Amino acid sequence: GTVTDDYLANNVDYASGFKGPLPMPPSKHIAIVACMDARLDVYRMLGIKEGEAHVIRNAGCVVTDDVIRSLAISQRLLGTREIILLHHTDCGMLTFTDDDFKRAIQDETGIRPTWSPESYPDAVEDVRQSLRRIEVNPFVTKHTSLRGFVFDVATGKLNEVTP
Amino acid sequence: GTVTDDYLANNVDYASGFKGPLPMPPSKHIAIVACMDARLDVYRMLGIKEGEAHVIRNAGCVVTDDVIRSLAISQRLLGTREIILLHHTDCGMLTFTDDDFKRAIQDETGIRPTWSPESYPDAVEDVRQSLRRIEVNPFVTKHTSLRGFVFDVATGKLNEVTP
Ligand SMILES: [Cl-]
Ligand SMILES: [Mg+2]
Ligand SMILES: [Mg+2]
Ligand SMILES: [Zn+2]
Ligand SMILES: [Zn+2]
Repeated sequence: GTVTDDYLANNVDYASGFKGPLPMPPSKHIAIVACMDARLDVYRMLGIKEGEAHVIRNAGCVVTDDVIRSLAISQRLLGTREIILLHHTDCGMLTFTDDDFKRAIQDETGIRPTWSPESYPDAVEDVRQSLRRIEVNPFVTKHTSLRGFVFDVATGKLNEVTP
Repeated sequence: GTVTDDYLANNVDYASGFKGPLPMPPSKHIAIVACMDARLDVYRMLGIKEGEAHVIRNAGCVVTDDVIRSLAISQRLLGTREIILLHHTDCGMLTFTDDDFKRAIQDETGIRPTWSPESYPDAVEDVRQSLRRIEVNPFVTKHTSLRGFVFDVATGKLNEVTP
């Protein structure tokens, strides 16, 4: 028995009380960019219901090109117009540097990844940096609201960052 | 006000009942790669609790280099050893093609994106292609289980896909 097996069993119960289908476009025309961190239940954190919001998550809530791609699709094809960025306290990206992470992988595998690990030293600062990445990008321009926050993993509160 | 405003007010209530902080490493040592699709509440779909699992989401649940990066970090730094891949029915990626998407963006903005939109015609087949991407990648090699599923947006049920 794996965790996957357990989660599939959970899904049978989820399915038993499921109502659907809902429409594809987010009913609230909003996209959340968040971290993959195990301590972030994005839906409960923001009181989101099914069908309302796109949720995009990766290591460190980094505005990579994959995030730009997902946001471009979200706005242009599926009509979203708000963006929430969520970093958080005690994030894994503050605990290593890119050069160290790459060197370690190179030692084990013989090669260095071409991608940047995208670590950063300070979360508040990187929210500003991430907001700027979105502002400067010519493909994510349909939003009427772009706001960035740091989630406190000890209190559950969101604290806004000024760009 | 905006939806962001409403969602922030929702967080006040969330924060009132919060219990933390929890440890950084996923307590169930698992990573989920899923779609940003608004109809997918991944936590509830799999009966996930706070602190258990990394959840990564983009447009179309595509295994891009950002997903590879996030899995590499998840495994190497934070000890996850299982992967669940999660496509779904009525996916937005089935509704367009890459070339036409980029053509539209270029007509409107004067610029063509560097990134591939990464659309695909067949969700089940792309699960297989996604599993294959992970299996051949030299930077994500630690998992003891890698499984892919198609979430039915009409029933809430997961259907496993086999290579
Ligand atoms: Cl989520
Ligand atoms: Mg912009
Ligand atoms: Mg591999
Ligand atoms: Zn994090
Ligand atoms: Zn989708």
